Amino acid sequence: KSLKGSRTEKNILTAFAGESQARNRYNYFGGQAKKDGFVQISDIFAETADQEREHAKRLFKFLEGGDLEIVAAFPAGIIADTHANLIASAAGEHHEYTEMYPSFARIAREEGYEEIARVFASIAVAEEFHEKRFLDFARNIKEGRVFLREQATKWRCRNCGYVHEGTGAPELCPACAHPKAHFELLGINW
Ligand SMILES: [Fe+3]
Ligand SMILES: [Fe+3]
Ligand SMILES: [Zn+2]
Repeated sequence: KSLKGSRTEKNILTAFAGESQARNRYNYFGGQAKKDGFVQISDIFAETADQEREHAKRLFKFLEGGDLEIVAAFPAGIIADTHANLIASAAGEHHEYTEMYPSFARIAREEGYEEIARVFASIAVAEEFHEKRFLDFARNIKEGRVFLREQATKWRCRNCGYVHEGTGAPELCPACAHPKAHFELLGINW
């Protein structure tokens, strides 16, 4: 049925507004991460931003036109050091998957919008993993484990693919001469 005049219609626009702002914030944090010398984290912020663009797109497509007023609170700033930005981002994701989306989903089910409710719930799953990544990286920075580990492992240069074996990433990639910032733990998800 039509969304016109329902609380769900307003919730969809509210989520869209928030997701849109999240996309921008994450891209800015991505740029800051690059400046702070964390390439993997920078690319993670950028990817998360792109995924927020997609959450927003799915939501936007449910709407049926017209201007709708909304009342909501949003983060008024700010861009800080990468550790701080990761913490703030995780907090945002936390609110979204623990409070906002579940509430919106329940109301959607209440008003008889099962498909939309399912989408809200599904997006919440994505946000929980978004938070996990942000919290994990924040922890790595705080513990000084971004580029150094207890036991020898494999590190990959994101710039050229060089693989380094050792307890930590090298100061300079021997293959492309780019700085340590480009290294990440070698991952194999296939
Ligand atoms: Fe997210
Ligand atoms: Fe390299
Ligand atoms: Zn999202």
